[PDB]
Amino acid sequence: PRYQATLLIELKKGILDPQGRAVEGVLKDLGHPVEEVRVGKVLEIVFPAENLLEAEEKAKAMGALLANPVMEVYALEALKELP
Amino acid sequence: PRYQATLLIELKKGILDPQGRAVEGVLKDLGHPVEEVRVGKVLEIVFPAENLLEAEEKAKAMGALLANPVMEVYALEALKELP
Repeated sequence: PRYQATLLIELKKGILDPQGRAVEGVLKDLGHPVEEVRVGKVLEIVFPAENLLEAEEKAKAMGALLANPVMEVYALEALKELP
Repeated sequence: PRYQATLLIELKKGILDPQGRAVEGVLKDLGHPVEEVRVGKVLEIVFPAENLLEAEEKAKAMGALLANPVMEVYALEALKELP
């Protein structure tokens, strides 16, 4: 079957986030008070797998390839079988 | 109280995603052939609101404010109240 994995690659605590600091400014300029904005990457990956167990394994494996050890962590935010 | 919204901002289908195309290629080169990769941004936003309903409303308002109306779409992936 075909699966779609939603992976989030986000910055670890303490790692600087200039992109986020900028969005904060943008929202603040638009009357939208914000305490913090952390910008990460989201990857929607569509791929085949024999079953859900392999889907999850391949999903997490790819997530590991995407995250920088020092700066980031990955999370499999969602995983669904495509109709 | 305080809330954290997980907002995904991705390109509408039909919009060319060069980064996503580059990733598909590399995954292929690395032995992880996939069908498609779409690269977007994830924003973890900590902000204040009167209640959960108003927080949900504010979350979607920020997505609408930050996403390109013609080329992107936003999605409130999650929303939780914080201490």
